[PDB]
Amino acid sequence: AEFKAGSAKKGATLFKTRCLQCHTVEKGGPHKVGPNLHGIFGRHSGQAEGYSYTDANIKKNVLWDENNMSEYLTNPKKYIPGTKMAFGGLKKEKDRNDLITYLKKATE
Ligand code: HEC
Repeated sequence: AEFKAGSAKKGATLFKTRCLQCHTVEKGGPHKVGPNLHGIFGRHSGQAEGYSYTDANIKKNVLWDENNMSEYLTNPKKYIPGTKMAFGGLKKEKDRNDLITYLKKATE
């Protein structure tokens, strides 16, 4: 919850190895198990058009920014209990800073 800009090149590799299994970043991109993440920053949770969220994700109603995204990705089910995101998180703050630096641009 204290994000500092990092390495987008590392962040992209992190996205492929840790996220791309369940997510896409491009505009008009397909949903997988998880939603497409285009426009995720500056948007309240649960609002990927065409995806069906849990009540936990919708009720959380979090306005995604770099800080709360970092806290979320540390341990998703702690931040949003009841969510179906079967993913334990990124514990290393440096990974989260890199990943989020990539996401902010990749979903822009
Ligand atoms: C499955 C194997 C997943 C992996 C690996 C990651 N994510 Fe995920 N994510 C997944 C699901 C099924 C969902 C929906 C959860 C629900 O309650 O409906 C999500 C959700 C997110 C969100 C929230 C989207 C929104 O509120 O609009 C974000 C921001 C997100 N996921 C990001 C994310 C990142 C950055 C990941 C790796 C670094 C990642 N997810 C992995 C399924 C899976």
